[PDB]
Amino acid sequence: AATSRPERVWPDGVIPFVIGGNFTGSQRAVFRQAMRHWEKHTCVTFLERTDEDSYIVFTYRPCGSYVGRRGGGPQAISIGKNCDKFGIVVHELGHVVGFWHEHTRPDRDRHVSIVRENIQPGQEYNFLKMEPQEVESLGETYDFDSIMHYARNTFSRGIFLDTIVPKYEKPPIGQRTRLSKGDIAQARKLYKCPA
Ligand SMILES: [Zn+2]
Ligand SMILES: [Zn+2]
Repeated sequence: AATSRPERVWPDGVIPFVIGGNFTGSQRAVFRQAMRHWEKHTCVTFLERTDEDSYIVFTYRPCGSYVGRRGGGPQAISIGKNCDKFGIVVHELGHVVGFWHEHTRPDRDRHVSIVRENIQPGQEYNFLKMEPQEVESLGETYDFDSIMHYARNTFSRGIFLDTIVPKYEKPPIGQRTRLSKGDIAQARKLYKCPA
């Protein structure tokens, strides 16, 4: 679910950043590891902010991110003890780079079923598709292994009640260990990375 909006693509892949206060040294090291992971695989670069008007801020705040470059000022990545692991930060940086959740692709109904009977009442909005004008997938197919893909029981009424079920053979969903091959391939196209 790569944004179609050109102004949301950070210029030349440069993403200035600030790390806020109130983190431990270990937490800060994880933020740097997550940035370096993106930099290893794609042409995105993270730059210690000096005077840039628009930048990301790793912000001590409750868990619960703008997609792409908002512009007009800083944008926060909310980090707490329940959402500070490497793979979670890599996912949040996927939002920063320009990705919505994989299940919100306009073509998602070709790939997953949303099991409405199992969604926690009042949490249905989390499963809305992006409008087709908001996403340009760059010719890359739906990626079950994306770091941006929800797990099978996200916002479910029960641990064993799936809210998202792949439609064909089932691929595991919801990994938060590293960027997938598809994430990388698609980020490279979005940022027009040299190859
Ligand atoms: Zn997310
Ligand atoms: Zn994708």
